[PDB]
Amino acid sequence: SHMKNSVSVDLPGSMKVLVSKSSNADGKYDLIATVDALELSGTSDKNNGSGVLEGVKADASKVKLTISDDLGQTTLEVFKSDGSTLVSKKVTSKDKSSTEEKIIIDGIIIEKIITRADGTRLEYTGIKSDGSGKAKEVLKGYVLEGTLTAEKTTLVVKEGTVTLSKNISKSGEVSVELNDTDSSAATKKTAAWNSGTSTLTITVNSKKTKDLVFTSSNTITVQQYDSNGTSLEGSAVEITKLDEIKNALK
Repeated sequence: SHMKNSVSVDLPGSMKVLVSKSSNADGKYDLIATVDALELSGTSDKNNGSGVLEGVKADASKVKLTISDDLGQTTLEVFKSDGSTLVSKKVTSKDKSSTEEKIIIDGIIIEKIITRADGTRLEYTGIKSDGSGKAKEVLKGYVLEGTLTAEKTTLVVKEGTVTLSKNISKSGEVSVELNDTDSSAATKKTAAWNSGTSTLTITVNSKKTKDLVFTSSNTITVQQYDSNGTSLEGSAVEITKLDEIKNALK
């Protein structure tokens, strides 16, 4: 889009809007944006890019973009040609820590993508009316997979008899658990999670064997204990692939 005597205003996600530099005789600002090759326009009593823009598709469907007063959220709605029956709604919200994109069909959030400031992502797909769905965490070097419920996200790595589960609460808090079906005292893995240090300490045969640290950078490091299980030795090593998580679980 183009507008004479205008300013381009960045919006959450891929979008931008143009706002007039000055208001008209009635004090209203003009707004224009292109979304998916369709030009939308509107007017607003705000000077910053916020307000409502509309357009009409060739097939007669109405498109409406609503930009929140603080420019932190957009809602992109497609309606039937009546202009009021929803077909789809996409809400994108941005702040300093993340951008979240939600797709809502029939009042149900069916997809949610969170892109963190560091570029890693949580991708929730196939979400059902009960809040359950598929989850993927796209990290630096590898992807964890699992499931979503209305309670929490659980990403899972399985290695033989061992299952490592990384849970993410609704507030974004990470906790990790481990279960091993092995019933032998000499070889069964057990673990203790310390929420205060974001560290999972694995024990085998009554000795601590390694710490897995789940860092603020959304990475995992592994470090071994000495052969007595007393103190950490060597250096913590960043995990770069799923096979390295699994190696730690053998």
